[PDB]
Amino acid sequence: MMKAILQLILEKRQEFEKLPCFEFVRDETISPEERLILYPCIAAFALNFRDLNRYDYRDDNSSDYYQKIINIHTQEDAKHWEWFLNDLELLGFDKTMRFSEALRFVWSDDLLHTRRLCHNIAVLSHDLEPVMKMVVIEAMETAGLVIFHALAKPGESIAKATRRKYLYVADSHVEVETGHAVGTENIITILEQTQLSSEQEEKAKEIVNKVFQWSTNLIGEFERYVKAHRSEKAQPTAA
Amino acid sequence: MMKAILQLILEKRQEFEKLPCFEFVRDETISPEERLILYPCIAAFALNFRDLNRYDYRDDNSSDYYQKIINIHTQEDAKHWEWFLNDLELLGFDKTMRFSEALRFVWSDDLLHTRRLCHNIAVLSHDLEPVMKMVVIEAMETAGLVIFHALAKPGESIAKATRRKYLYVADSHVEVETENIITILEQTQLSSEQEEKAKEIVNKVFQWSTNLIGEFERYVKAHRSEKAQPTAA
Ligand SMILES: N[C@@H](Cc1c[nH]c2c(Br)cc(Br)cc12)C(=O)O
Ligand SMILES: N[C@@H](Cc1c[nH]c2c(Br)cc(Br)cc12)C(=O)O
Ligand SMILES: [Fe+3]
Ligand SMILES: [Fe+3]
Ligand SMILES: [Fe+3]
Repeated sequence: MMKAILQLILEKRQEFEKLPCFEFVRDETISPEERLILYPCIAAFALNFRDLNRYDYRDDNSSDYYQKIINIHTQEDAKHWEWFLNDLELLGFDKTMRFSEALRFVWSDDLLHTRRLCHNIAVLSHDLEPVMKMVVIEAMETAGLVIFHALAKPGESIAKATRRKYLYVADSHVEVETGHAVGTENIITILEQTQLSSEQEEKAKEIVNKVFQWSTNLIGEFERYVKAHRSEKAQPTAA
Repeated sequence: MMKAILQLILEKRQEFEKLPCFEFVRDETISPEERLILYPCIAAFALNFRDLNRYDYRDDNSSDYYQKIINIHTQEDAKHWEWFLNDLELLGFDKTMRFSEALRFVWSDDLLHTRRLCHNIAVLSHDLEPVMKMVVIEAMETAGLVIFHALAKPGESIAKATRRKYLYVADSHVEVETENIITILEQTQLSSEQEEKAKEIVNKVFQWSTNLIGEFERYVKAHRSEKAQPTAA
């Protein structure tokens, strides 16, 4: 039942939206610089997410049409890592450090789940047919939209106050994620018309469970990082 | 029993040993500082190799005996990333930079195969039985031993000249690499399907290692002046 899979995604989304980290990020009584304290944590993810789209999801030598739809989808998501680096500099988090200090930060044990999220997604997606890969992408995009709907609230506050163009923790990022390329069909529209077998349904349920459990593990690391570095607020500069 | 697989590993090793990068690293007529120009490239691998042993290979919740032998083997290999960071500082490569520059370096397109080698190994090993995981580990350890037999030649030269204790590009690292996995493979009978999969494993591991070494060669050519800068005691 693909109707049950897409509703399972909504059920997982509704539970995921209630995590304490998002209540903190959406709280406008706290300065947006303190709500974006978790921003450096995304460095263990953002470029690994670029590689996930470049090299794991994508298969340019494929003739299958559903794979080509996945390929078109990766072309958009593989651009967002430069947006992350754009806002990293604007937030005053692109700090100078020793090369090994940058390595120890990315591979910190406190960012374990953040760093291996795309890795675990790639392992889960490797032996899947294209329509089952779409379930992974749809669940992953659903969790990501919950995150960036929240992060865009302090990001757009800093962007208007400092008069700087933010690209990652911004509404334009959310709107691009919500939409899709002109001329291509929606992955969700393809899923709504797809009939799954009993074996596919069991694998699809496992996919949704794992994607949101791993996203929840990541968000837990964001919370603990904010608690452990509560003074390391963002330091943007006005234009 | 599995003699063809262990011989295939030996054939791939002998072919792998002849790559031009290793001839460059073993040439003592070139200063060891110039032969270790490729050392920063390992930043895209060494810590990913730590995670590979910690989280992909290792399975502490397993009762299988072959998996426990893998778990013990990962406890040694998961320590070597700190050795890499040690020799990184000694060689004068632990330089100061912006956070994004370090990110752009690791995820450089010129280090693609270096960066995703452990990732591709993990993807290959995930659905394998423990004895088949051992085939992956054995081929990977054989290629790594060819790498560090070579790098230890200029590394020990700098270690002797500067009287500093190197840990990664050093003989002590090679000696640790050299309950055995190899003994289990010799006593294991594979099915026809298992043997065919083991051939695929060996081909992929050494092909991916060859791509990594190819990136090391192009990096040395592109940064021929950025020789190591170690200091004497
Ligand atoms: N829109 C995100 C993609 C994304 C998708 N899912 C995500 C999760 Br779960 C956590 C984080 Br942090 C990021 C994502 C990006 O462009 O990097
Ligand atoms: N002895 C290496 C492990 C290793 C095993 N295989 C390797 C290959 Br192929 C390339 C490189 Br660079 C390193 C390895 C280490 O501890 O980092
Ligand atoms: Fe995005
Ligand atoms: Fe090692
Ligand atoms: Fe080893």
